[PDB]
Amino acid sequence: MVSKGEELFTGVVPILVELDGDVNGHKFSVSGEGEGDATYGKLTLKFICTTGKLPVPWPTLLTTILMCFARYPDHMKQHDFFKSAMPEGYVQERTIFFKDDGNYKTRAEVKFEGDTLVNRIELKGIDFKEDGNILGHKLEYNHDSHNVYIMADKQKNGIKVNFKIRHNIEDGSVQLADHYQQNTPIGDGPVLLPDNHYLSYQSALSKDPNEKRDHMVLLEFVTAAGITLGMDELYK
Repeated sequence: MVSKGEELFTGVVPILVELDGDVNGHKFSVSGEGEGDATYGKLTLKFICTTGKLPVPWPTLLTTILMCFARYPDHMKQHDFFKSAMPEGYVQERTIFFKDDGNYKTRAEVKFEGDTLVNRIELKGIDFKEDGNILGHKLEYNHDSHNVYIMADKQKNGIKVNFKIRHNIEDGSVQLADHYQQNTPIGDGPVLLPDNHYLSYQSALSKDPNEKRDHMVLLEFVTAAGITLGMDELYK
C-alpha cells in the first residue's frame, strides 16, 4: 500500500511498449521491453518492428516510444507530475512537425499493468515527402541531448511540454522536429501540478549484434532541472 505515486519508483521497474503506427499509409507495429530506474534517471529498452521493416528511421520515433523515470532531485520532488499520476497513469499526446516535411500525431497511455509500466501508443504520420529525410532514410542513427520544457496546465489538471529536436542528417545538415506535447491524468485523483522546469534528456542508440530483425536498442538518461533567467550582457 503506497500513499504517493512516487513510491512506486524507488527501485527497478519493468517496462513494456507497444506502438501501432501508420505513416503515409505504411502501417507497422513496434514492441519494446526493458526497465527503468528513476533513482538513476535511467531507462534501458529494446524495440522490435514486429511487422517487418520499419518504414521510417528509428530516431524519428525515439521521443514517441516514459517521463515518469526522470530523476527529480530532492528539492524538486514536488514538481514530478509524471509519478504523481501513477499507478493509474497519464495520457501523453503529441504533434511532431518535421520542418519542410510531414508530421506525426501520437496518443499514448502510460500506466501500471500489474508490476509493469506500459506505454501503449497510436501514431499517424501524414504529408511526408517520398524523398525527404524521413521516408528517404537520411537521418544518422543518433539522438542528441535535449532539454524539454514543462509548464502546468491548470484546467486539464496536467502539463504542456514543448521542445524542438534537431535530428542529424547524413550530409551534415539538421532536420528539425517541433514537438508539442500535453499530458493529462487518466485517474480522477489529485496530481502534482509542477512549477515550470526542465527534463534533461540523453539517448544512446545501438544495435544488438545477435538480432536480425529491424530493431533499436535504446538507453535514456533523464534528470530534472530548474530554470535560470537568461540575461543579455547589457543588463548584467
